[PDB]
Amino acid sequence: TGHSYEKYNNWETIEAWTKQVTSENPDLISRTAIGTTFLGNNIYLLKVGKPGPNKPAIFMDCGFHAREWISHAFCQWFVREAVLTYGYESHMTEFLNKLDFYVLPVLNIDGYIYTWTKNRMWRKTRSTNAGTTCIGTDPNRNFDAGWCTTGASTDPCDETYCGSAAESEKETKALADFIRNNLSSIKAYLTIHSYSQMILYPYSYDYKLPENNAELNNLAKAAVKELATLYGTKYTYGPGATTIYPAAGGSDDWAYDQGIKYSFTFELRDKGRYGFILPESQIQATCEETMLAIKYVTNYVLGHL
Ligand SMILES: N=C(N)Nc1cccc([C@@H](CS)C(=O)O)c1
Ligand SMILES: [Zn+2]
Repeated sequence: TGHSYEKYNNWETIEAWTKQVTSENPDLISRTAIGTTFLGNNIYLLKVGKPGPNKPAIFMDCGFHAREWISHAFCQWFVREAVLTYGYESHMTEFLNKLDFYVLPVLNIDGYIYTWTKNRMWRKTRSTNAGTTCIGTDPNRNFDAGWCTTGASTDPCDETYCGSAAESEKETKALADFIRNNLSSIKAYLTIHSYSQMILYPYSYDYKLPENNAELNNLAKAAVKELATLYGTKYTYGPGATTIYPAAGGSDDWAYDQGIKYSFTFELRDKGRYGFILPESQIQATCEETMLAIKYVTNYVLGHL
């Protein structure tokens, strides 16, 4: 163990922190398991906010992809910032009073442990595939959004394997189940990744645009403007297919298709110099600037209820 917000923490440490951060803030945090990974790890979810009746929520997950360590770190950073500024910073104070932040620290816990124990560049889950020795399904290719129709491979040996079927992975099915069971309160979906420095919105499984395309563009545009204030970090934004690439089975598209109108995929630092191996020395600056974008989007969603 040995948790730090300016260092990448292994799963043993992250799970301990989830337990500790909750015990330390009973007034603002409630911890919950929403399923288990292929290998027996508990998929924790933290409900951040001042408890109240029938509050709306914003759902944020991190750790979809094992090697994207900066995203895991961001979920942790966010949790601390939320509790230390509550009551001192008016926006965060109003956010926690009005809505609940569902923060899922790590979805792909199994693959995360693998980047720590054997392969730093692992991406997919660690599940078994019939008829092959090849391990893993790409979790952001396993959702029911034009599933496996483009930008996904049907071969288990490929890094973008779409799974045997949609929600084949316990992790994705568990995330999907949760979102389906709380659809009523969940107003926005935020999924944290790296790298590329981008804010994306639906659709990636198709070149069609969402109904609120222009609204999402204005918002993604405003958010990137916020993030840039701190250290001049430049992000690009736009619909997935044209901004990054057509890829089916993404959770952002899926959530949008559930009715969640504000759905964004965040690609954090770098642009490629360090890529997935972003120095721990950049954790704070990265998390700081990203906080401004997330809070910007939260304030918009909130003031649009
Ligand atoms: N539906 C999508 N494919 N969305 C999507 C948008 C931006 C980045 C990605 C990456 C994140 S590593 C990825 O999952 O490969 C996916
Ligand atoms: Zn990713």
